Amino acid sequence: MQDYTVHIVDDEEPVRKSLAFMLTMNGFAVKMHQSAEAFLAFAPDVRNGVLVTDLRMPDMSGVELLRNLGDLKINIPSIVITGHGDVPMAVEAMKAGAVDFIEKPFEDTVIIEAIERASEHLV
Repeated sequence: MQDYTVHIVDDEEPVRKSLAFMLTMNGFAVKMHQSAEAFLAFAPDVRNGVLVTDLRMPDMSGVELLRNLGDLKINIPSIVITGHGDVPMAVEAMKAGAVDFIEKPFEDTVIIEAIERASEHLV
């Protein structure tokens, strides 16, 4: 079995805990990052990790984080959680290289399947 870690970067405190705790209960290794900046600083140290973003403040959406990761010359399979009915965010996430986007609200089974799909991109 592959020992990978799901790295959750969520701006809204409560939502971050909700997703992380839910993944934790399903047996995933999970690490919560307090901010996009914190994750970027940690990114070069990531081995066998999948990234899940739920960034709402347009100051650094998941798309900008993906772009910044690209500049660091680091690739991490990423799922970008997008706003309910937000078409541009989803389109931009896929254009930026996300393995998939997930529009909110989502079922736990759906985000879990996306994360497993993204983990398949790890060597």
